[PDB]
This record gives sequence, C-alpha cells and structure tokens, in this order.
Amino acid sequence: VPRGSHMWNGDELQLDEYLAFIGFDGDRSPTLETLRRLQRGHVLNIKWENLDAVLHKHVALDIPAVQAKLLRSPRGGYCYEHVALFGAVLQRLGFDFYGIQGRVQMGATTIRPATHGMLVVRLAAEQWLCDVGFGTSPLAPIRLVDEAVVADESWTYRLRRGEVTPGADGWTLSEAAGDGSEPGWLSRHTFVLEPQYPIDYRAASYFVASSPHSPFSTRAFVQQISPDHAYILDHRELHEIQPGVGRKTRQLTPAEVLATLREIFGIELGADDSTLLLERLAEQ
Repeated sequence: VPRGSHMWNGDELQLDEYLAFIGFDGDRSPTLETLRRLQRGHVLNIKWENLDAVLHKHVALDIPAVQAKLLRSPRGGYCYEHVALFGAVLQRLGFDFYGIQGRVQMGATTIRPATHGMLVVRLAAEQWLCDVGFGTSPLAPIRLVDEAVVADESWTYRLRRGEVTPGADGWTLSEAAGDGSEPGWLSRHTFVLEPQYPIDYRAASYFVASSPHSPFSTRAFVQQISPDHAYILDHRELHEIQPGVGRKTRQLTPAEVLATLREIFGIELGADDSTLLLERLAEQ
C-alpha cells in the first residue's frame, strides 16, 4: 500500500505534551468548542519571537525541531512555526482544514507580499479563520463572513470581504484603532482562501528570515497577548498595551532586554546566543 503525503506531519507531533502545554483538557472531538479551546490555549501559551532569524537568518519549520523549541525550551516562534504546530494538531484531532497566506499591511495601501501564514477550518456549513501565529493574535477562531465586528475579550476586530488587491476576492482583518481607544479601524492583513501548504511556508519563511526587505530578518520582535493586555518588544523598545486605553513605550539597555525577555516573556537564550543578541542590540 503506497505511503501517504503526511502533509502537516500530524504523526510526528507529541499530542499529549502539546495539549498539556497549552492547558487543553476534555473532549478532543473535531468540533468548534474544541477549536475554540485549542486556539485560546495556543495563543496564550506558545511564545512569539523571531530571535532565530535575527541571530542566524534561518528558522527550522520541521515538527520535531519546532515542538522541541516551543514546548521544551524557554523559547517562542514566529507565524510559520506556530502554523506548523497548529496545523499538526488540527491534523491529529481530525479537523477538515487548509492553510492560507496573508499580506501584513498594518494600515499601508502599498501591497505587501503574502508572508503571514494562517489556517482555515471547515465545520458544517461554515468556515473559521484560525490566525494563531500573529503575536497579538485573535484569542478565538473567527467566523468567515463577508463583514463583521468581532469582540475578542478586550480586543476588537473587523472582518470585511472585498477586492483587497486588484482582481482578487479576499478579506481584510482590521484591529480597533488606537489599541481600541478610538473609533475606526487599522488594517492588519488581507488574505485570500487559495490553499497553501508547508512547502509554501518554507519558501515564504526563507524570505522572511533572511531577506533585507523583511523587517523580521534583522531586528528583534517579541510579542505576548492576554485577554486584557499585551506586550511587544520592538528591537530595544518595550511597548506595554492596555486594550481600550492605549500604550506606553520605554527603551531598554542591552542587559534590560535579556532581563525583560526572561521576566516578561519567559524567553532565555543559550550562553552564546545571549552574547550574540547583546551584539545585535548594541549595534550602530
């Protein structure tokens, strides 16, 4: 009997270990209530950072390397590491799903490349967007509809279908303006439902991890989201966000960055990577 493709490498995942890490318990049946608990736990516990790209211009996307780094060391990953792991979980639990790519705009009108991986789940007559690896990610799957305002704890999102790019049919996911303190919306990304696979993510990750035209290749970007709070380290600038109110920012010294990475984000590098990171931080 010919061997299957094993597309998302579900079988290589340490299923019980992953679920314990994300604080998942109970019914594992491939349903919406399970998906809701999976996404909330993943977004809250899997750490988000790009330090492998900043230090080595390379990120391993294979399931054994990803689950060992994300679940067994004080480390995080960026979108493609998160989607590899979540994709593997969705596959093991028997969900009907597919991968997609989004263009991260953050308000810009100039079209950006499609370098943000996400997953879409099919449940009965509906489709659910699982944007699990954005850093300040939605804490719950989002019902794919042509237009909606969605509350996600203290965060607010807007989903709107349209001609996102010329001749395309897609959606824009927006975040409430001024970290939720103002009326209006800030576009986050645009996406189309064209199916994408782990091979596309490897080709996209190669550009994201090493290209000088990729912002995540040279400078530290670390993120964490909670129901009523968020933190973003933008190189040496620490952003502390209070959804519905706004944010404050403070510059950290190279030593304070290592301290903040451990105390706030639970991230600690090896002796040599710590030394190399301080060099990237003290640069220019």
